[PDB]
Amino acid sequence: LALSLTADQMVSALLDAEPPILYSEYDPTRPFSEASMMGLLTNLADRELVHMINWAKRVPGFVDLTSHDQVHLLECAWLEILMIGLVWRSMEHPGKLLFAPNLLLDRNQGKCVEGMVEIFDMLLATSSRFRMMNLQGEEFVCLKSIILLNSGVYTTLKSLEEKDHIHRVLDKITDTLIHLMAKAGLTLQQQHQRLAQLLLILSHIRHMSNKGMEHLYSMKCKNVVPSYDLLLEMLD
Amino acid sequence: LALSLTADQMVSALLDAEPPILYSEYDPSMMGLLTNLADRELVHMINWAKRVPGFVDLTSHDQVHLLECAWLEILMIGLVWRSMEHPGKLLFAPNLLLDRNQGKCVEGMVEIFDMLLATSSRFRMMNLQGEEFVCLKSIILLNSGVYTSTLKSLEEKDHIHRVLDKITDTLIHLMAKAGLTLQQQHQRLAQLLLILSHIRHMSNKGMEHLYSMKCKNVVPSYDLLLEMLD
Ligand SMILES: Cc1c(-c2ccc(O)cc2)n(Cc2ccc(OCCN3CCCCCC3)cc2)c2ccc(O)cc12
Ligand SMILES: Cc1c(-c2ccc(O)cc2)n(Cc2ccc(OCCN3CCCCCC3)cc2)c2ccc(O)cc12
Repeated sequence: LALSLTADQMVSALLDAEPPILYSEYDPTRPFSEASMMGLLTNLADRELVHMINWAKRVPGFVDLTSHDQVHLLECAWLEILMIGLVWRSMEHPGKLLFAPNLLLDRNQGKCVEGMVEIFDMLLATSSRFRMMNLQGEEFVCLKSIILLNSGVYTTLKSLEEKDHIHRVLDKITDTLIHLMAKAGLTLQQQHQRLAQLLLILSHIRHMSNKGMEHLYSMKCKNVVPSYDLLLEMLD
Repeated sequence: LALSLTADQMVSALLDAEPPILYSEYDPSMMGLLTNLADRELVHMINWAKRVPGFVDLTSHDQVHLLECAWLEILMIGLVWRSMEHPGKLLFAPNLLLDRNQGKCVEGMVEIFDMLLATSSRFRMMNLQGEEFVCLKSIILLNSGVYTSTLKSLEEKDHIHRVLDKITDTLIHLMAKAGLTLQQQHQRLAQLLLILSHIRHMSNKGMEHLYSMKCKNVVPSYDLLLEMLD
Protein backbone atom coordinates (compact mmCIF):
# COMPACT_ATOMS: atom_id res chain seq x y z
CA LEU A 1 0.00 0.00 0.00
CA ALA A 2 1.08 3.54 1.01
CA LEU A 3 1.25 5.05 -2.52
CA SER A 4 -2.48 4.76 -3.21
CA LEU A 5 -3.54 7.55 -0.87
CA THR A 6 -4.87 10.89 -2.04
CA ALA A 7 -3.25 14.00 -0.58
CA ASP A 8 -6.24 14.29 1.74
CA GLN A 9 -5.84 10.68 2.87
CA MET A 10 -2.17 11.36 3.57
CA VAL A 11 -2.93 14.37 5.79
CA SER A 12 -5.58 12.46 7.74
CA ALA A 13 -3.38 9.38 8.17
CA LEU A 14 -0.63 11.62 9.49
CA LEU A 15 -2.90 13.72 11.75
CA ASP A 16 -4.30 10.67 13.57
CA ALA A 17 -0.84 9.18 14.00
CA GLU A 18 0.19 12.20 16.02
CA PRO A 19 1.69 11.43 19.46
CA PRO A 20 0.26 12.91 22.69
CA ILE A 21 1.75 15.86 24.56
CA LEU A 22 3.49 14.43 27.62
CA TYR A 23 4.03 16.06 30.99
CA SER A 24 7.14 16.54 33.08
CA GLU A 25 7.14 14.72 36.39
CA TYR A 26 4.81 16.58 38.76
CA ASP A 27 7.50 16.29 41.40
CA PRO A 28 9.99 19.10 40.82
CA THR A 29 11.87 20.93 43.57
CA ARG A 30 11.78 24.17 41.55
CA PRO A 31 13.93 26.17 41.28
CA PHE A 32 16.32 23.79 39.53
CA SER A 33 19.88 22.61 39.72
CA GLU A 34 21.67 21.77 36.48
CA ALA A 35 21.37 18.08 37.38
CA SER A 36 17.69 18.25 38.40
CA MET A 37 16.74 20.00 35.15
CA MET A 38 18.75 17.58 33.04
CA GLY A 39 17.04 14.82 35.01
CA LEU A 40 13.53 16.07 34.21
CA LEU A 41 14.30 16.76 30.54
CA THR A 42 16.02 13.40 30.09
CA ASN A 43 13.13 11.58 31.75
CA LEU A 44 10.72 13.43 29.44
CA ALA A 45 12.68 12.64 26.29
CA ASP A 46 12.88 8.97 27.25
CA ARG A 47 9.10 8.76 27.47
CA GLU A 48 8.67 10.68 24.21
CA LEU A 49 10.76 8.10 22.34
CA VAL A 50 8.24 5.27 22.84
CA HIS A 51 5.42 7.34 21.35
CA MET A 52 7.80 8.46 18.60
CA ILE A 53 8.35 4.90 17.38
CA ASN A 54 4.63 4.14 17.52
CA TRP A 55 4.10 7.29 15.49
CA ALA A 56 6.79 6.25 13.04
CA LYS A 57 5.12 2.90 12.38
CA ARG A 58 1.90 4.72 11.42
CA VAL A 59 3.65 6.98 8.93
CA PRO A 60 2.57 5.83 5.44
CA GLY A 61 5.17 3.48 3.98
CA PHE A 62 7.38 3.24 7.06
CA VAL A 63 6.51 -0.35 7.98
CA ASP A 64 7.12 -1.43 4.37
CA LEU A 65 10.83 -1.09 5.01
CA THR A 66 12.89 -3.81 6.65
CA SER A 67 13.08 -3.50 10.44
CA HIS A 68 16.81 -2.89 10.18
CA ASP A 69 16.25 0.15 7.94
CA GLN A 70 13.47 1.42 10.20
CA VAL A 71 15.95 1.37 13.08
CA HIS A 72 18.49 3.17 10.89
CA LEU A 73 16.05 5.96 10.01
CA LEU A 74 15.08 6.42 13.66
CA GLU A 75 18.71 6.43 14.76
CA CYS A 76 19.41 9.46 12.56
CA ALA A 77 16.18 11.38 13.04
CA TRP A 78 15.11 10.85 16.66
CA LEU A 79 16.57 14.10 18.05
CA GLU A 80 15.51 16.20 15.05
CA ILE A 81 11.95 14.96 15.56
CA LEU A 82 12.09 15.85 19.24
CA MET A 83 13.30 19.32 18.27
CA ILE A 84 10.73 20.14 15.58
CA GLY A 85 8.09 18.88 18.00
CA LEU A 86 9.44 21.16 20.70
CA VAL A 87 9.52 24.24 18.45
CA TRP A 88 6.01 23.48 17.19
CA ARG A 89 4.37 23.49 20.63
CA SER A 90 6.50 26.52 21.53
CA MET A 91 5.06 28.63 18.69
CA GLU A 92 2.45 30.47 20.76
CA HIS A 93 4.93 31.25 23.56
CA PRO A 94 7.57 33.80 22.42
CA GLY A 95 10.89 33.71 24.28
CA LYS A 96 9.99 30.41 25.93
CA LEU A 97 10.28 26.67 25.33
CA LEU A 98 7.35 24.36 26.02
CA PHE A 99 9.03 21.02 26.71
CA ALA A 100 5.85 20.10 28.56
CA PRO A 101 2.69 22.02 29.56
CA ASN A 102 4.15 22.04 33.09
CA LEU A 103 7.71 22.84 31.99
CA LEU A 104 7.76 26.13 30.10
CA LEU A 105 11.29 27.41 30.27
CA ASP A 106 12.49 30.93 29.52
CA ARG A 107 15.92 31.72 28.11
CA ASN A 108 17.48 32.68 31.43
CA GLN A 109 16.85 29.21 32.86
CA GLY A 110 18.53 27.49 29.92
CA LYS A 111 21.68 29.17 31.20
CA CYS A 112 21.42 27.01 34.34
CA VAL A 113 22.97 24.25 32.24
CA GLU A 114 26.38 24.97 30.71
CA GLY A 115 26.21 25.46 26.95
CA MET A 116 22.47 24.83 26.72
CA VAL A 117 21.50 28.47 26.17
CA GLU A 118 23.39 28.27 22.86
CA ILE A 119 21.30 25.24 21.91
CA PHE A 120 18.33 27.02 23.46
CA ASP A 121 18.59 30.16 21.29
CA MET A 122 18.64 28.22 18.02
CA LEU A 123 15.40 26.55 19.05
CA LEU A 124 13.70 29.87 19.83
CA ALA A 125 14.68 31.53 16.57
CA THR A 126 13.28 28.50 14.77
CA SER A 127 10.00 28.72 16.69
CA SER A 128 9.89 32.42 15.80
CA ARG A 129 10.56 31.46 12.17
CA PHE A 130 7.58 29.08 12.23
CA ARG A 131 5.46 31.78 13.82
CA MET A 132 6.33 34.35 11.15
CA MET A 133 5.58 31.84 8.39
CA ASN A 134 2.29 31.11 10.14
CA LEU A 135 3.13 27.41 9.93
CA GLN A 136 -0.04 25.32 9.91
CA GLY A 137 -0.63 21.99 11.66
CA GLU A 138 -0.89 19.90 8.49
CA GLU A 139 2.34 21.40 7.14
CA PHE A 140 4.16 20.64 10.39
CA VAL A 141 2.91 17.09 10.46
CA CYS A 142 4.23 16.69 6.90
CA LEU A 143 7.62 18.28 7.64
CA LYS A 144 8.09 15.87 10.54
CA SER A 145 7.42 12.90 8.26
CA ILE A 146 10.01 14.23 5.83
CA ILE A 147 12.62 14.38 8.61
CA LEU A 148 11.93 10.75 9.56
CA LEU A 149 12.40 9.35 6.06
CA ASN A 150 15.08 11.74 4.80
CA SER A 151 17.64 12.07 7.60
CA GLY A 152 18.94 8.55 7.03
CA VAL A 153 18.03 7.69 3.42
CA TYR A 154 21.60 8.54 2.48
CA THR A 155 22.50 5.23 4.10
CA THR A 156 22.36 -4.61 -3.37
CA LEU A 157 19.28 -4.70 -5.60
CA LYS A 158 17.18 -4.90 -2.44
CA SER A 159 18.93 -1.86 -1.00
CA LEU A 160 18.15 0.29 -4.08
CA GLU A 161 14.57 -0.93 -3.99
CA GLU A 162 14.22 0.24 -0.38
CA LYS A 163 15.65 3.66 -1.21
CA ASP A 164 13.49 4.31 -4.24
CA HIS A 165 10.58 3.33 -2.08
CA ILE A 166 11.64 5.90 0.53
CA HIS A 167 12.07 8.49 -2.21
CA ARG A 168 8.66 7.50 -3.58
CA VAL A 169 6.94 8.25 -0.27
CA LEU A 170 8.85 11.52 0.15
CA ASP A 171 7.67 12.73 -3.27
CA LYS A 172 4.16 11.89 -2.08
CA ILE A 173 4.61 13.93 1.08
CA THR A 174 5.88 16.71 -1.16
CA ASP A 175 2.69 16.33 -3.23
CA THR A 176 0.64 16.46 -0.04
CA LEU A 177 2.29 19.70 1.10
CA ILE A 178 1.68 21.37 -2.27
CA HIS A 179 -1.96 20.28 -2.23
CA LEU A 180 -2.40 21.82 1.23
CA MET A 181 -0.93 25.07 -0.11
CA ALA A 182 -3.12 25.07 -3.21
CA LYS A 183 -6.39 24.94 -1.27
CA ALA A 184 -5.16 27.75 1.01
CA GLY A 185 -5.32 29.99 -2.06
CA LEU A 186 -1.64 30.32 -2.86
CA THR A 187 -0.52 30.63 -6.47
CA LEU A 188 1.81 28.29 -8.34
CA GLN A 189 4.66 30.67 -7.52
CA GLN A 190 3.82 31.09 -3.82
CA GLN A 191 3.52 27.31 -3.64
CA HIS A 192 7.08 26.60 -4.82
CA GLN A 193 8.41 29.44 -2.67
CA ARG A 194 6.72 28.30 0.54
CA LEU A 195 7.67 24.66 -0.07
CA ALA A 196 11.28 25.79 -0.35
CA GLN A 197 11.19 27.96 2.78
CA LEU A 198 9.91 24.98 4.77
CA LEU A 199 12.55 22.54 3.54
CA LEU A 200 15.36 25.07 4.02
CA ILE A 201 14.27 25.11 7.66
CA LEU A 202 14.88 21.36 7.94
CA SER A 203 18.50 22.15 7.10
CA HIS A 204 18.89 24.33 10.20
CA ILE A 205 17.06 21.76 12.34
CA ARG A 206 19.67 19.24 11.19
CA HIS A 207 22.29 21.72 12.37
CA MET A 208 20.52 22.11 15.73
CA SER A 209 20.45 18.34 16.26
CA ASN A 210 24.16 18.19 15.41
CA LYS A 211 24.94 20.91 17.95
CA GLY A 212 22.57 19.27 20.45
CA MET A 213 24.37 15.95 20.26
CA GLU A 214 27.70 17.66 21.00
CA HIS A 215 26.12 19.51 23.90
CA LEU A 216 24.73 16.27 25.32
CA TYR A 217 28.10 14.60 24.82
CA SER A 218 29.69 17.66 26.38
CA MET A 219 27.79 17.17 29.64
CA LYS A 220 29.43 13.74 29.62
CA CYS A 221 25.93 12.42 29.61
CA LYS A 222 25.11 8.74 30.09
CA ASN A 223 24.30 6.91 26.85
CA VAL A 224 23.04 9.65 24.49
CA VAL A 225 21.98 7.72 21.37
CA PRO A 226 19.28 5.10 21.66
CA SER A 227 20.84 1.75 20.88
CA TYR A 228 20.02 -0.60 18.08
CA ASP A 229 18.46 -3.09 20.50
CA LEU A 230 16.22 -0.65 22.30
CA LEU A 231 14.97 0.69 18.98
CA LEU A 232 14.58 -2.87 17.64
CA GLU A 233 12.78 -3.99 20.81
CA MET A 234 10.34 -1.09 20.77
CA LEU A 235 9.58 -1.84 17.10
CA ASP A 236 9.19 -5.52 18.09
CA LEU B 1 18.68 44.85 -7.77
CA ALA B 2 18.71 41.06 -8.13
CA LEU B 3 14.96 40.82 -7.53
CA SER B 4 14.53 42.10 -11.07
CA LEU B 5 16.43 39.31 -12.86
CA THR B 6 14.81 36.58 -14.95
CA ALA B 7 15.59 32.93 -14.22
CA ASP B 8 17.94 32.75 -17.22
CA GLN B 9 19.66 35.99 -16.17
CA MET B 10 20.04 34.52 -12.67
CA VAL B 11 21.60 31.35 -14.08
CA SER B 12 23.86 33.24 -16.48
CA ALA B 13 25.14 35.48 -13.68
CA LEU B 14 25.87 32.54 -11.37
CA LEU B 15 27.62 30.48 -14.05
CA ASP B 16 30.02 33.37 -14.67
CA ALA B 17 30.69 33.75 -10.96
CA GLU B 18 32.06 30.22 -10.72
CA PRO B 19 35.55 29.96 -9.16
CA PRO B 20 38.49 28.31 -10.93
CA ILE B 21 39.49 24.70 -10.26
CA LEU B 22 42.73 24.77 -8.26
CA TYR B 23 45.57 22.22 -8.17
CA SER B 24 47.32 20.37 -5.37
CA GLU B 25 50.91 21.55 -5.07
CA TYR B 26 52.33 18.03 -5.67
CA ASP B 27 55.72 16.69 -6.62
CA PRO B 28 57.08 15.02 -9.80
CA SER B 29 51.38 15.38 4.07
CA MET B 30 48.09 14.36 2.51
CA MET B 31 46.36 16.57 5.07
CA GLY B 32 49.08 19.09 4.30
CA LEU B 33 48.12 19.14 0.62
CA LEU B 34 44.39 19.23 1.36
CA THR B 35 44.76 22.01 3.93
CA ASN B 36 46.90 24.06 1.55
CA LEU B 37 44.39 23.49 -1.25
CA ALA B 38 41.40 24.58 0.88
CA ASP B 39 43.25 27.72 1.98
CA ARG B 40 43.69 28.86 -1.63
CA GLU B 41 40.09 28.00 -2.52
CA LEU B 42 38.82 30.38 0.16
CA VAL B 43 39.92 33.57 -1.60
CA HIS B 44 38.04 32.57 -4.76
CA MET B 45 35.05 31.53 -2.65
CA ILE B 46 34.79 35.11 -1.39
CA ASN B 47 35.16 36.45 -4.95
CA TRP B 48 32.37 34.08 -5.95
CA ALA B 49 30.14 35.21 -3.06
CA LYS B 50 30.34 38.92 -3.91
CA ARG B 51 29.06 38.09 -7.39
CA VAL B 52 26.05 36.11 -6.19
CA PRO B 53 22.99 38.28 -6.97
CA GLY B 54 22.02 40.20 -3.83
CA PHE B 55 24.97 39.25 -1.62
CA VAL B 56 26.54 42.71 -1.80
CA ASP B 57 23.22 44.40 -0.93
CA LEU B 58 23.88 43.15 2.61
CA THR B 59 26.10 44.74 5.29
CA SER B 60 29.70 43.53 5.50
CA HIS B 61 29.20 42.06 9.00
CA ASP B 62 26.24 40.10 7.68
CA GLN B 63 28.23 38.94 4.64
CA VAL B 64 31.01 37.76 6.95
CA HIS B 65 28.55 35.82 9.10
CA LEU B 66 27.05 34.01 6.11
CA LEU B 67 30.51 33.07 4.85
CA GLU B 68 31.49 32.05 8.38
CA CYS B 69 28.66 29.51 8.56
CA ALA B 70 28.67 28.24 4.97
CA TRP B 71 32.33 28.01 3.91
CA LEU B 72 32.82 24.29 4.61
CA GLU B 73 29.50 23.31 3.01
CA ILE B 74 30.53 25.26 -0.08
CA LEU B 75 33.89 23.49 -0.23
CA MET B 76 32.08 20.16 0.16
CA ILE B 77 29.37 20.66 -2.47
CA GLY B 78 32.15 21.88 -4.74
CA LEU B 79 34.17 18.72 -4.13
CA VAL B 80 31.15 16.48 -4.66
CA TRP B 81 30.25 18.22 -7.93
CA ARG B 82 33.62 17.68 -9.62
CA SER B 83 33.75 14.17 -8.17
CA MET B 84 30.40 13.20 -9.67
CA GLU B 85 31.77 11.63 -12.85
CA HIS B 86 34.36 9.61 -10.92
CA PRO B 87 32.48 6.88 -8.96
CA GLY B 88 33.97 5.70 -5.67
CA LYS B 89 36.43 8.57 -5.80
CA LEU B 90 36.53 12.26 -4.89
CA LEU B 91 38.37 14.82 -7.03
CA PHE B 92 39.96 17.36 -4.65
CA ALA B 93 42.06 18.53 -7.58
CA PRO B 94 42.59 17.34 -11.19
CA ASN B 95 45.94 15.97 -9.99
CA LEU B 96 44.56 14.49 -6.74
CA LEU B 97 41.85 11.86 -7.23
CA LEU B 98 41.41 9.79 -4.05
CA ASP B 99 39.62 6.51 -3.26
CA ARG B 100 38.11 5.58 0.12
CA ASN B 101 41.09 3.30 0.72
CA GLN B 102 43.43 6.30 0.61
CA GLY B 103 41.10 8.37 2.74
CA LYS B 104 41.34 5.58 5.28
CA CYS B 105 45.03 6.43 5.69
CA VAL B 106 44.07 9.51 7.73
CA GLU B 107 42.31 8.85 11.06
CA GLY B 108 38.55 9.36 11.41
CA MET B 109 38.28 10.68 7.88
CA VAL B 110 36.91 7.60 6.10
CA GLU B 111 33.54 8.41 7.65
CA ILE B 112 33.41 11.88 6.10
CA PHE B 113 34.65 10.49 2.80
CA ASP B 114 31.83 7.97 2.72
CA MET B 115 29.29 10.73 3.34
CA LEU B 116 30.80 12.80 0.53
CA LEU B 117 30.89 9.83 -1.86
CA ALA B 118 27.26 9.16 -0.94
CA THR B 119 26.33 12.71 -1.91
CA SER B 120 28.07 12.24 -5.28
CA SER B 121 26.02 9.11 -6.02
CA ARG B 122 22.84 11.02 -5.19
CA PHE B 123 23.75 13.85 -7.57
CA ARG B 124 24.69 11.28 -10.19
CA MET B 125 21.42 9.34 -9.82
CA MET B 126 19.45 12.60 -10.12
CA ASN B 127 21.49 13.71 -13.14
CA LEU B 128 22.15 17.00 -11.35
CA GLN B 129 22.91 19.74 -13.89
CA GLY B 130 25.60 22.43 -13.64
CA GLU B 131 22.96 25.15 -13.58
CA GLU B 132 21.09 23.43 -10.74
CA PHE B 133 24.35 22.85 -8.86
CA VAL B 134 25.22 26.49 -9.22
CA CYS B 135 21.79 27.36 -7.80
CA LEU B 136 22.17 24.97 -4.85
CA LYS B 137 25.50 26.46 -3.84
CA SER B 138 24.03 29.96 -3.74
CA ILE B 139 21.25 28.72 -1.47
CA ILE B 140 23.87 27.25 0.88
CA LEU B 141 25.62 30.63 1.02
CA LEU B 142 22.45 32.53 1.85
CA ASN B 143 20.52 30.02 3.98
CA SER B 144 23.12 28.51 6.34
CA GLY B 145 23.65 31.53 8.58
CA VAL B 146 20.40 33.40 8.12
CA TYR B 147 18.87 32.06 11.34
CA THR B 148 20.81 34.22 13.82
CA SER B 149 17.59 42.95 17.07
CA THR B 150 17.71 46.18 15.07
CA LEU B 151 15.42 47.26 12.23
CA LYS B 152 18.38 46.83 9.90
CA SER B 153 18.83 43.16 10.80
CA LEU B 154 15.15 42.58 10.02
CA GLU B 155 15.50 44.19 6.58
CA GLU B 156 18.61 42.07 5.99
CA LYS B 157 16.73 38.83 6.67
CA ASP B 158 13.86 39.91 4.42
CA HIS B 159 16.21 40.64 1.55
CA ILE B 160 17.94 37.26 1.93
CA HIS B 161 14.59 35.48 1.93
CA ARG B 162 13.51 37.47 -1.13
CA VAL B 163 16.65 36.46 -3.04
CA LEU B 164 16.20 32.86 -1.87
CA ASP B 165 12.67 33.05 -3.28
CA LYS B 166 14.21 34.15 -6.55
CA ILE B 167 16.55 31.17 -6.83
CA THR B 168 13.58 28.88 -6.13
CA ASP B 169 11.82 30.39 -9.13
CA THR B 170 15.09 30.01 -11.04
CA LEU B 171 15.30 26.32 -10.12
CA ILE B 172 11.64 25.73 -10.99
CA HIS B 173 12.10 27.50 -14.34
CA LEU B 174 15.08 25.33 -15.29
CA MET B 175 13.04 22.21 -14.59
CA ALA B 176 10.15 23.48 -16.71
CA LYS B 177 12.40 24.04 -19.74
CA ALA B 178 13.85 20.56 -19.31
CA GLY B 179 10.35 19.19 -19.87
CA LEU B 180 9.28 18.08 -16.39
CA THR B 181 5.63 18.30 -15.33
CA LEU B 182 4.38 20.66 -12.63
CA GLN B 183 4.32 17.73 -10.21
CA GLN B 184 7.78 16.49 -11.24
CA GLN B 185 8.91 20.07 -10.74
CA HIS B 186 8.13 20.43 -7.06
CA GLN B 187 9.31 16.85 -6.45
CA ARG B 188 12.76 17.56 -7.89
CA LEU B 189 12.87 20.90 -6.06
CA ALA B 190 12.14 19.03 -2.85
CA GLN B 191 14.75 16.38 -3.65
CA LEU B 192 17.41 19.04 -4.24
CA LEU B 193 16.67 21.04 -1.11
CA LEU B 194 16.49 17.94 1.10
CA ILE B 195 20.03 17.07 -0.03
CA LEU B 196 21.19 20.36 1.50
CA SER B 197 20.29 18.97 4.94
CA HIS B 198 22.74 16.10 4.43
CA ILE B 199 25.47 18.54 3.38
CA ARG B 200 24.81 20.44 6.61
CA HIS B 201 25.26 17.16 8.48
CA MET B 202 28.54 16.48 6.64
CA SER B 203 29.73 20.02 7.34
CA ASN B 204 29.25 19.58 11.09
CA LYS B 205 30.89 16.15 11.06
CA GLY B 206 33.65 17.79 9.03
CA MET B 207 34.28 20.45 11.68
CA GLU B 208 34.46 17.87 14.49
CA HIS B 209 36.86 15.86 12.33
CA LEU B 210 38.98 18.97 11.73
CA TYR B 211 39.13 19.81 15.45
CA SER B 212 40.14 16.23 16.23
CA MET B 213 43.37 17.21 14.48
CA LYS B 214 45.35 20.49 14.33
CA CYS B 215 44.98 23.87 12.59
CA LYS B 216 46.19 27.39 13.22
CA ASN B 217 42.48 28.04 13.46
CA VAL B 218 39.80 25.98 11.70
CA VAL B 219 37.16 28.65 11.23
CA PRO B 220 38.32 31.51 9.00
CA SER B 221 38.81 34.72 10.87
CA TYR B 222 36.33 37.57 10.98
CA ASP B 223 38.88 40.17 9.97
CA LEU B 224 40.36 38.09 7.14
CA LEU B 225 36.85 37.56 5.82
CA LEU B 226 36.11 41.24 6.22
CA GLU B 227 39.55 41.84 4.70
CA MET B 228 38.95 39.52 1.73
CA LEU B 229 35.63 41.19 0.99
CA ASP B 230 37.58 44.45 0.57
C1 LIG C 1 15.21 19.22 21.98
C2 LIG C 1 15.22 18.52 23.34
C3 LIG C 1 16.24 18.25 24.19
C4 LIG C 1 17.53 18.66 24.12
C5 LIG C 1 18.16 19.08 22.94
C6 LIG C 1 19.47 19.55 22.91
C7 LIG C 1 20.17 19.71 24.10
O1 LIG C 1 21.45 20.19 24.08
C8 LIG C 1 19.56 19.38 25.29
C9 LIG C 1 18.26 18.90 25.28
N1 LIG C 1 15.66 17.66 25.26
C10 LIG C 1 16.16 17.05 26.54
C11 LIG C 1 16.85 15.85 26.27
C12 LIG C 1 17.21 15.48 24.98
C13 LIG C 1 17.89 14.30 24.71
C14 LIG C 1 18.24 13.45 25.76
O2 LIG C 1 18.87 12.26 25.51
C15 LIG C 1 18.98 11.58 26.76
C16 LIG C 1 19.07 10.06 26.63
N2 LIG C 1 17.93 9.55 25.85
C17 LIG C 1 17.52 9.48 24.36
C18 LIG C 1 16.05 8.82 24.34
C19 LIG C 1 16.50 7.64 25.01
C20 LIG C 1 17.46 6.58 24.77
C21 LIG C 1 18.58 7.52 24.64
C22 LIG C 1 19.08 8.55 25.60
C23 LIG C 1 17.84 13.81 27.05
C24 LIG C 1 17.18 15.00 27.31
C25 LIG C 1 14.36 17.47 24.99
C26 LIG C 1 13.39 16.89 25.70
C27 LIG C 1 12.08 16.84 25.22
C28 LIG C 1 11.82 17.42 23.99
O3 LIG C 1 10.56 17.41 23.47
C29 LIG C 1 12.86 18.01 23.30
C30 LIG C 1 14.09 18.02 23.81
C1 LIG D 1 35.78 17.92 1.85
C2 LIG D 1 37.19 18.49 2.06
C3 LIG D 1 38.07 18.28 3.06
C4 LIG D 1 37.88 17.61 4.23
C5 LIG D 1 38.70 17.83 5.34
C6 LIG D 1 38.59 17.15 6.54
C7 LIG D 1 37.69 16.11 6.67
O1 LIG D 1 37.59 15.42 7.84
C8 LIG D 1 36.90 15.81 5.56
C9 LIG D 1 37.01 16.52 4.36
N1 LIG D 1 39.12 19.08 2.77
C10 LIG D 1 40.48 19.38 3.33
C11 LIG D 1 40.41 20.41 4.26
C12 LIG D 1 39.24 21.16 4.38
C13 LIG D 1 39.17 22.18 5.31
C14 LIG D 1 40.26 22.46 6.12
O2 LIG D 1 40.13 23.48 7.01
C15 LIG D 1 41.26 23.78 7.86
C16 LIG D 1 42.42 24.68 7.31
N2 LIG D 1 42.34 26.11 6.85
C17 LIG D 1 40.83 26.09 6.69
C18 LIG D 1 39.92 27.31 6.20
C19 LIG D 1 39.56 28.85 6.65
C20 LIG D 1 40.93 29.28 6.56
C21 LIG D 1 41.69 28.43 7.64
C22 LIG D 1 41.81 26.95 7.83
C23 LIG D 1 41.43 21.72 6.01
C24 LIG D 1 41.50 20.69 5.08
C25 LIG D 1 38.93 19.63 1.58
C26 LIG D 1 39.72 20.44 0.87
C27 LIG D 1 39.31 20.94 -0.36
C28 LIG D 1 38.06 20.58 -0.82
O3 LIG D 1 37.61 21.05 -2.01
C29 LIG D 1 37.27 19.74 -0.04
C30 LIG D 1 37.73 19.29 1.14
